[PDB]
Amino acid sequence: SMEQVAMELRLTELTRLLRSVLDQLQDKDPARIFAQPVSLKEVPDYLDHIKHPMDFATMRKRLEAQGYKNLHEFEEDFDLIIDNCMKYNARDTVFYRAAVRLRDQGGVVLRQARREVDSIG
Repeated sequence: SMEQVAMELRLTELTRLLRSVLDQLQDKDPARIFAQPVSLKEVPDYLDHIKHPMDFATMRKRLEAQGYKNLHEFEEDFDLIIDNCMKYNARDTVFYRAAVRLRDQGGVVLRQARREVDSIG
């Protein structure tokens, strides 16, 4: 149908906007602490601590499959990255500190993304 196509164009454009958002968020992690999944070879107990792991490469896979329906779903995944880190690592670690800084810097990006998603529809 013509409607299904229109819908698919919207999703494609949302995917386009979310790709730019993801790139901006990932620039706020210059140490690449959150670039890849926590290695289960190197942290073998990780899933005993963290039930829903997340990282930027995994979000990018979902993104490119057009697997985010709305900004809320994308933000859920970004919040998992931060929140998982802040639980597994202690306050006095470079990891925790990196997550705080990513959260703080990311807020600005996400604030305008929400306005753009609402605005453009």
